[PDB]
Amino acid sequence: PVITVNTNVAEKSIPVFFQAALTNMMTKALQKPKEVMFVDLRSGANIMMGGDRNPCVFATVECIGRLNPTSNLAMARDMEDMFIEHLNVRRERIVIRFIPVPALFCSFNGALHDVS
Amino acid sequence: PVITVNTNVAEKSIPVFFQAALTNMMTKALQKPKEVMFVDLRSGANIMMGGDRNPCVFATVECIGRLNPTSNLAMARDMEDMFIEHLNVRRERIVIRFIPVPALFCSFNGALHDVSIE
Amino acid sequence: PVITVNTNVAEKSIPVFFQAALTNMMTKALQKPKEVMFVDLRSGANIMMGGDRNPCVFATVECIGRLNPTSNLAMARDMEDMFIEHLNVRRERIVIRFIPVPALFCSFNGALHDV
Repeated sequence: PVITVNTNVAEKSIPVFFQAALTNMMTKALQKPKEVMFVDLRSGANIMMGGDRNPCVFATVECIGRLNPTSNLAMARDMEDMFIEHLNVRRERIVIRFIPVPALFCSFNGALHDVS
Repeated sequence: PVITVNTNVAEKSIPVFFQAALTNMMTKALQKPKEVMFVDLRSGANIMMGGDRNPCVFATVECIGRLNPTSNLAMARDMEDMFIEHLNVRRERIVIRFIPVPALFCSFNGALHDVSIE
Repeated sequence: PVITVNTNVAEKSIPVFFQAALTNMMTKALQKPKEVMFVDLRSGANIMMGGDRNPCVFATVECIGRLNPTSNLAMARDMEDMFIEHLNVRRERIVIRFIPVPALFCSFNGALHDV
């Protein structure tokens, strides 16, 4: 999976373990091996929300399988809680998009993904 | 909604009100609350087009509802006009992708979206 | 089409011809006009994989048409080979997502695309 965090929160404000913690949380949530879990953190990004530069997050979760409205809401709340705790962003400044990826439209290590 | 602008035009060349202007223009175009409009500007990006480094833009518009061929063309032309004016990019150096987002695949403020509100 | 390369490999480590070479290779592979081929290289990105900061790539290929399991695998292997050779990333640290784009959901030069 790929977890992308777009935030105007400065890198210096973010705990050094943030990506590791998000990796672990999303490995558990998505039941996906850590080996193929990416966290792409865009901190100090030039991202504004509502026309203002108060702290905000737009995050994406790209995953083969695992995404559905029930799991999405549970994971969104858990991700929001991590962003609130670690990035000091208000819940009403967080938006998360869940992006289903087809197995045969994603390569890893010289092959597509083999899912029955 | 999320407007993402990937451009090789340098930040110093871009009007300071570009993201505000794009926010306002796309809030009106998409008829979405301004408060949930993001504009993510990647200026001075290492993006080449056609194998050359003349000014270019690849932009994306992520939105729950609102995107359809008619609205996409109208918004593309309006975005191109703003990119031409603000970034001094030629219309033939602009590509925009419109990305429909499912209501139940997008959270805001501790909840997913309501299809009927969106 | 848009080829987006997200890598923690530093810009200074990447051959000056890399984006040009990838442009040419993917113009041929996708049979799309070179004029509308973007390569958006995000080098020195803060992207970690497997909880560690060994060299990695997450790349995307956004294309109207052309993407299917057969073409995806062939292009993936060719892109992996370029990443291995030029970015010194191991094949087991490369993931590529192929993203089909609808013709009427993408503009170029004041018009949507032919469908």
